[PDB]
Amino acid sequence: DVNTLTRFVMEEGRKARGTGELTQLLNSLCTAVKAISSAVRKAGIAHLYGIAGKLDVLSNDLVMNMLKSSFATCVLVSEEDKHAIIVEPEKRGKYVVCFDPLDGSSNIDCLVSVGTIFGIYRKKSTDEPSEKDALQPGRNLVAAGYALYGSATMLVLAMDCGVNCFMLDPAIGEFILVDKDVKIKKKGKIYSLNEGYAKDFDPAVTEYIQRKKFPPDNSAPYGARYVGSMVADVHRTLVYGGIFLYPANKKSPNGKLRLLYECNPMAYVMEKAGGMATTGKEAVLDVIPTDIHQRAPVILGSPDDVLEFLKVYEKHS
Amino acid sequence: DVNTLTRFVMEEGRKARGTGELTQLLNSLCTAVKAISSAVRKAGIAHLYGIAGKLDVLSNDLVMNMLKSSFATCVLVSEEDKHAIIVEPEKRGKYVVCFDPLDGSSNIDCLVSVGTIFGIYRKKSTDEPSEKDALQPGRNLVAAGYALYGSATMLVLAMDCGVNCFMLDPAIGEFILVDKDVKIKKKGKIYSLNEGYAKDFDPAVTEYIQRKKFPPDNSAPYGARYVGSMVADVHRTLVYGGIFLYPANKKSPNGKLRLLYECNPMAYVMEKAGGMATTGKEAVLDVIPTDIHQRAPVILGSPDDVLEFLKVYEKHS
Amino acid sequence: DVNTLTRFVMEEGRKARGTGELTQLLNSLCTAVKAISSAVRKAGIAHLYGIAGVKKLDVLSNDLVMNMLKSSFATCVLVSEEDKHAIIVEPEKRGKYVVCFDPLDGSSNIDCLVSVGTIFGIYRKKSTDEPSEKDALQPGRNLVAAGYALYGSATMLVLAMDCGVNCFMLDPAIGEFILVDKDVKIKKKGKIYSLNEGYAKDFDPAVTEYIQRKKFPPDNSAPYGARYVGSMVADVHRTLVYGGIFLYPANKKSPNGKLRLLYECNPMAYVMEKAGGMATTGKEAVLDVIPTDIHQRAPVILGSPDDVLEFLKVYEKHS
Amino acid sequence: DVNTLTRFVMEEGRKARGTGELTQLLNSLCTAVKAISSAVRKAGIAHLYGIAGKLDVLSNDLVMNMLKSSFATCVLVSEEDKHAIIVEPEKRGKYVVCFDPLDGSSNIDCLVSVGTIFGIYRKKSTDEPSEKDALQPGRNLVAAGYALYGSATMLVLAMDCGVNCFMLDPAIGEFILVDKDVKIKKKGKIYSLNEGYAKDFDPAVTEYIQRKKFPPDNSAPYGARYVGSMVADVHRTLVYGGIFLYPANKKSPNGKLRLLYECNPMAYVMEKAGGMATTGKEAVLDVIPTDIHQRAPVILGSPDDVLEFLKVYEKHS
Ligand SMILES: CC(C)Cc1ccc(S(=O)(=O)NC(=O)Nc2ncc(Br)s2)s1
Ligand SMILES: CC(C)Cc1ccc(S(=O)(=O)NC(=O)Nc2ncc(Br)s2)s1
Ligand SMILES: CC(C)Cc1ccc(S(=O)(=O)NC(=O)Nc2ncc(Br)s2)s1
Ligand SMILES: CC(C)Cc1ccc(S(=O)(=O)NC(=O)Nc2ncc(Br)s2)s1
Repeated sequence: DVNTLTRFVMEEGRKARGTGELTQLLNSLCTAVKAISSAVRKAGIAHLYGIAGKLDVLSNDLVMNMLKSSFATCVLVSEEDKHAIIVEPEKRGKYVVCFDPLDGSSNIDCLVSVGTIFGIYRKKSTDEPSEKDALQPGRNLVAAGYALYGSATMLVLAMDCGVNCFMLDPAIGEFILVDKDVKIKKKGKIYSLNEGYAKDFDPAVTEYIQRKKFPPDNSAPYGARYVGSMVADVHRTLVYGGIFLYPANKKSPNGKLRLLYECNPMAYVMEKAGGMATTGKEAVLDVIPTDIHQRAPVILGSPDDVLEFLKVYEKHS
Repeated sequence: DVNTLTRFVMEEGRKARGTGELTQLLNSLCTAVKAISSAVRKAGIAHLYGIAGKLDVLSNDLVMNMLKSSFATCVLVSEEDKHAIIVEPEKRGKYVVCFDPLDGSSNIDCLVSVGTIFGIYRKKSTDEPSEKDALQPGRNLVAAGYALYGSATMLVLAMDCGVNCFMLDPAIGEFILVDKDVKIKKKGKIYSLNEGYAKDFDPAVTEYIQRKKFPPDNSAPYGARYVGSMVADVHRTLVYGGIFLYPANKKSPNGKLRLLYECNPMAYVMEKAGGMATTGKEAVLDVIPTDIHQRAPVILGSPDDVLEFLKVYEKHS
Repeated sequence: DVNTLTRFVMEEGRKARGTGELTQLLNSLCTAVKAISSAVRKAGIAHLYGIAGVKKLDVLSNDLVMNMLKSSFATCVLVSEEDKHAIIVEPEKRGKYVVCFDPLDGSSNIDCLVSVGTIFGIYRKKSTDEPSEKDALQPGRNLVAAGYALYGSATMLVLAMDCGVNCFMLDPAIGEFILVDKDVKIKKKGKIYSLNEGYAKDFDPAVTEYIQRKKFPPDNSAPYGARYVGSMVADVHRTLVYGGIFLYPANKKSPNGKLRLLYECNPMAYVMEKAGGMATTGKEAVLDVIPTDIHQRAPVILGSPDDVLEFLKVYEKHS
Repeated sequence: DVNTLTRFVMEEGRKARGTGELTQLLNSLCTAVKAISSAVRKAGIAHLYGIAGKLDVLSNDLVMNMLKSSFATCVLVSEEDKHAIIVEPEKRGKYVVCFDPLDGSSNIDCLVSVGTIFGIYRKKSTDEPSEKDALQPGRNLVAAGYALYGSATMLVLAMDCGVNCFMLDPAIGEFILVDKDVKIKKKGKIYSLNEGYAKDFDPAVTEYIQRKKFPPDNSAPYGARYVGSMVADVHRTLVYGGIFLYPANKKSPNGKLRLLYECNPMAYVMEKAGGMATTGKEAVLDVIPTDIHQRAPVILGSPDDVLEFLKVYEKHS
């Protein structure tokens, strides 16, 4: 029998005997994603060029407004805003949302894939809502996932019940369930990082890459892929398996990607699909943050691939 | 004034005082591109999953059927067909079209960007149409380009007048002109190739890539990008500058990419934009082919970068 | 703040403390309405004419509505204009609601691109017996929600429940029904009457007089305008938006009318009453007729209350 | 073989050895019609109702701007404009267009069908464009037709070669040919007019309608249909046969519909499909206009029905 995003969430909600507040949140976010998808594919661009005589800003406004108006949220952190946004009292609900409304949009000039990344927490302290409420470790996530605006638009939703993939059918504006309860390959054959920082790599990263190009067990070398847009690179890793790396360099001594709305959501999806995500020193989901725009190094993907890198890391003390 | 692809081609055609066959061909090609785009974005997928109780094949059928019914073609070469297709006599016109209807479609499960690549020639003899009519050197091209089905759908068209970029507005089905007479940066800061196969690199490729990462002076090392879909990587090279390599090695003395409907159309776009495209031994556009599916190595992008690669390449000759 | 159909129905459901079964039903029906809309607007018709080198629209609409309702797990008996007998939902998918619907009303003239629509009425099963066709034989008084989708110049969903009538506009760029008209009410009296005057030779004597009063008013005031699309959902929706009267009455050749009581007359009667209008057969209220056959017919006269009352006065004068 | 509007017009135009100005015109008009359809079906209305925090006017702006920028027109007459619009000198071409950009839009609150009506003339002087260029009789039309925004969107185009019907496929923004060289039924079973104004009827209109309800030859009476949107009522008459009336009476001796951009294009379509269109006294296409906004009565449809009406009309002298 056919299933949609809304219907899947309502049945999981009735199964868990919840109040419906989370369903209202997710229904609002998906409405936002459909408007973002339509703008990213350039519907109406002809009016901007005079047929009748900014995208990361628009995306941020769409997500902010649909979440506020859902009556289900209280604190909102966005890549686009210097401080956390506190929802007004008459619209407050019980959830905290960290999001990147249009990740990769700096290179959208070349029509690279871009995406929306989100992670949802229950507000945990009873204090008055503040920026501190978004500083929970990723272990605390209630739901997280992403929308990828690639050759098609897909919504990946990870919850306690697992990971599920929904394809936007733009003819009816419905997210159709196409892949149920997905799991990542135990081991893949692709590695992904920006090798232009090879001069600054720590010795452990240098060796691990060398093992991928020149395998000691004369097996086939890995192929390399690096789009430069995290949502595209992570989703390929989920669908095909392998490993994705963004380690620290001289320009970025604490790493480059953001912990709250880039690293933690992707780590949650990976673990719910049976994968891994580490900083080298610890699991990403175990890092306790102190600043909402703080950075972290990340190595994630199929479990056999992340484990092999951790052994090389251990060799270099 | 706002401009569309159909309006622009009509103006160039009336300017050159042509008969209109080339305009009919390009109009039919664009109807195919819009139908491919609609299917690539998964319109109507809900009916496939039972709401009421092939993509590379379909792309090929769309381009093939729209070209045959244009009355403007006589020989059609496609990546999908072993032999050249000869249009039935009642529908023959004067142009030869070589095309890849859905390049990158092998990895379409991960929603990577995909594309359609085409190059259009004038039939040169009055003999009866045969496969030989497609064996012209790239220098002979009348028009070439690609459609990128990325975060948005864009059509890039190169002719004698230069390179122009058109954005598909899906709300009305029109290609809107957004970048006129584009030129590539004289020197860039990005190199693009599959470094996972470094074990097999030609020694000149090894040394050249090492100089991008480890500059002998004190300039900044280049960044790395590799989507793995030719249309996406080539379009980024056009927009941002730099270099793209799919070179020859000892295991593949002729490269991997196909000359007729991958290498030549892209070489043509680059040269019309003030860039370069070499095999290492000569310009891609000067190769005279002997087989419709023959392969060729290609190194293309900003001219200062391509010239610097040839200096290292010649050092190892 | 913006509001959508799903968001609006979730709030009324949370407010009334329901289990969610009705919300799943309506959300499933709304998905079916978007797929019908997409097909009615001829998306993909290029493929039927050979661009790369199937079913009738009323069959496909029936298949879409039937399939989404079954898969909602919210229904047990389904009556459709297209099926001779009531459909009894299999046990593993049964819920507590009975739905009577016309999946594509007016579709016989869809060759001229006239407006077409989907009509629906939803009941709660009343007996504890095993579900059967009898469960669909309730009077209109018992309806829980009813409405229609009009596939016109735009696609709109009109939903009537106890809280009133609300109008939602389909935004095809994102596939959402956007709330655009809240708590709608019909004018007390209008300026348009709607019926097929081509069959006047067979008119009841009372229908002849009332129409005569509309064209040639005894107090030489201004005549009414006449409009008749011939598609019930379009004529009834115009009656709601502009006011006036719609007639499909009984005569000597057809003493019971022509329109179907369960899935045409009753749902339109319910919408009208919730918006402050009237709907009669001439002898009794549409919503009070007790049916004996799921495909039985009934005459209908509906619209603005002053207009329907003036008709009843003429009908009674002719005994 | 599949055919589209732009491909069909180019083929007829090359067949006639024309310069391409009319094709550039009709292609530009077809871009405006697709933009009007998109707005009429309410695409993007969510942004109007605040998701991120006029229609007849937009239609006139779309048609005016696409026609001006086509370089194919010099004078434009619109239902929305008091005086003719004169195209500025650098954009002038040789054609005159009379149009109603959104007919029936006064009742768009109830979502009744609406449409666009157009008629195209070659201009008259070689001097300078002026209003007089739009004052030609319907016999002079080069092409005319309408777009119906009903349950689907259809463009009906009549030229010298006949009447052809194109269905807009919104998934690709292309007009598909679906009914070729259409001809009307010789006699129908439906009459169409506003009977609420019967108190004002001409005696012949009264007698003719009486014959439809109470036939003297005891045959079956006709049915009645009246949408109130001329494009919808006229299109039903073409597809099903019958008669459509908006006749003269004492209060409106010249009718209500507009001659230049409502009566003439529909009269042309009817005659090209083998039907008739009269004022009662003469053929609509033979009226010579003196004012761009002058009115005329119209009776059109199947020939046996119009002849039967004229017989009653002639009996009353
Ligand atoms: C954690 C995941 C497996 C999904 C979820 C768990 C809880 C929720 S919820 O708290 O939002 N509850 C509801 O939505 N209840 C409803 N009642 C009627 C309807 Br119709 S849905 S979603
Ligand atoms: C190669 C570039 C300079 C562009 C082109 C050159 C030639 C053509 S063409 O041969 O196709 N000619 C036409 O299209 N003529 C037309 N006449 C009326 C219309 Br309306 S279009 S396009
Ligand atoms: C009074 C009528 C106009 C509206 C209704 C009455 C009953 C229903 S219902 O049975 O469908 N209940 C729910 O849906 N509850 C929900 N819980 C969580 C979510 Br989220 S919605 S709607
Ligand atoms: C009268 C109707 C039956 C159709 C028409 C007749 C003439 C025209 S025309 O003046 O527009 N000529 C062209 O369009 N020529 C072209 N050459 C190349 C291209 Br490609 S189109 S349309």
